Amino acid sequence: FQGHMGTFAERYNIVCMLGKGSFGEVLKCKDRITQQEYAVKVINKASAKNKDTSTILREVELLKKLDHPNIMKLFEILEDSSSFYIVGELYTGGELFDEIIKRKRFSEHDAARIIKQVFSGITYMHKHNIVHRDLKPENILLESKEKDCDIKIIDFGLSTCFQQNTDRIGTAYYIAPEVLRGTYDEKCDVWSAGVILYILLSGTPPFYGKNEYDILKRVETGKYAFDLPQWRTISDDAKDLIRKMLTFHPSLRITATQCLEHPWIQKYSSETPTISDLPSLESAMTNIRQFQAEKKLAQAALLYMASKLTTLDETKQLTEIFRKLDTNNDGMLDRDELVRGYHEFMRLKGVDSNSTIEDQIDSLMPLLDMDGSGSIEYSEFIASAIDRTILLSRERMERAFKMFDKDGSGKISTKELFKLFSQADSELESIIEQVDNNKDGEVDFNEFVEMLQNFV
Ligand SMILES: CS(=O)(=O)c1cccc(Nc2ncc3cc(-c4ccc(Cl)cc4Cl)c(=O)n(CCO)c3n2)c1
Ligand SMILES: [Ca+2]
Ligand SMILES: [Ca+2]
Ligand SMILES: [Ca+2]
Ligand SMILES: [Cl-]
Ligand SMILES: [Mg+2]
Repeated sequence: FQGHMGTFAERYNIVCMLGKGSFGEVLKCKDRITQQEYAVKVINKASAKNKDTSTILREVELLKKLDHPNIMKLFEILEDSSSFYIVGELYTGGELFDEIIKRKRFSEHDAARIIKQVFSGITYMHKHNIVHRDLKPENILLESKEKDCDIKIIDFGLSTCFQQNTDRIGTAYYIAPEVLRGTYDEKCDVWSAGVILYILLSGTPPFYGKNEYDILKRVETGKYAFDLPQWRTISDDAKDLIRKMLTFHPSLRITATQCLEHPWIQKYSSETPTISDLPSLESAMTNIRQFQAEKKLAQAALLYMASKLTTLDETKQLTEIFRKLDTNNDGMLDRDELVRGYHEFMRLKGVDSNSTIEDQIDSLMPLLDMDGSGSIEYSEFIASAIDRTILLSRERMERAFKMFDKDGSGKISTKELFKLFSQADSELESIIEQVDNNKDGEVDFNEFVEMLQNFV
């Protein structure tokens, strides 16, 4: 039956080639059922593999678990006899490098918006023991052509698994001196972010040169200056941050967390909700109450399809709200950020906050935090703040069904567990017997749809 199913070719349809990037070619594919468009990375196995396939799929699964508004999202890892297909989210805003050429320089307010996002993502990777090792504006992408949309760190984590064959001069600006000597610790990323921040505020690399040689000579010494005329107008806080990031010795260099919490970042990045946000903000809270009222099985099903099958355009309204609720700018919503946001929501309507808000969130946190990470990441937030009618469109339920049905036509009780277990991690077969009108014992597509609509 599967003899002619293609795994990757079964689900996706290649549309065009975007480019050729180090490890492999990068294509724009399109889901055949849902019509959503993604970016896939095709990497020839025989030519690129340093390790075995079991080890590779282990690393890429770890990457599929990274949920941060400023880190690339990988949906799945397919495979055929010749290549690995790494399906990920498509970003259409271009490289930050192009944004630097257009604007040529950034006010401290704008540069703090961009760099705050690079710090939050880099902090997330480091906590998950991931080092970019090649952080530069060419590997940061704006998610859209909207004005102040998020940036996205891409192209990382593949070094241990694959081999790269290759604009090398561009990379020389951002390497740390210890890389010239063979070290690639977490601190090398902080350095790169510091060179980026220097470039945002002046338009000149701190270690400059027309060729690869001269640049590397200035990097080795680690000497830079604020001598350009345009630095006379730039604040002392900014310079103190750049100096801390470009400390020669990694042991004395500050961390990504220290970059994010630096005062300069707090001064120019205090985004907060306004009266205009009230419509979308109230829709999120109402759907979050409906979330906790639903059962554990229903909540896990909504999280599976909110994290595996949605796209950012559908959640553009909720992306802005999530950003405004993220006071510490670490990319996640802790308990305190939910209570304060729910309180401001009251003050903007004109209602007194005085079941209390604090005791509501206390009960709501275990339900939304289905991974137990201590905070609500973006996927869990949209799973609860989104209109369920959106999540359960027909085309999106078709894909869900085919994901679990190995073989054809029928979903076993065992095969069905994959949906709920992937999210909640907590054996109720009641919904199975209720969803099976034909007494078949397995759930075809129409019984599958009826089951999901009850969860709404
Ligand atoms: C090429 S392009 O023509 O410049 C061009 C035009 C217009 C848009 C894009 N967008 C884009 N969106 C997502 C991605 C994801 C990856 C990627 C890397 C490593 C792993 Cl493990 C998984 C993934 Cl999915 C990627 O490599 N690239 C290519 C570099 O940008 C990606 N590009 C690109
Ligand atoms: Ca460059
Ligand atoms: Ca937070
Ligand atoms: Ca969580
Ligand atoms: Cl100095
Ligand atoms: Mg049946």
